[PDB]
Amino acid sequence: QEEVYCFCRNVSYGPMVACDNPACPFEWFHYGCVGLKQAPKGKWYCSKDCKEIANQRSKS
Ligand SMILES: [Zn+2]
Ligand SMILES: [Zn+2]
Repeated sequence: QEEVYCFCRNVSYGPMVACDNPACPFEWFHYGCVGLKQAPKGKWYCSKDCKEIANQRSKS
């Protein structure tokens, strides 16, 4: 695909992942955008926040 996902103003070059979090302002982020490889544990949180934001919600 050729668009623009992560807040890095770019799109899916190859290794990608969606904000596997209920909140997460978006559902598509690049590894160059964030920080990881092959999306650790299979599921990765769109951003260091996309993870924390999920912790702030759902069961406290
Ligand atoms: Zn997110
Ligand atoms: Zn980004």
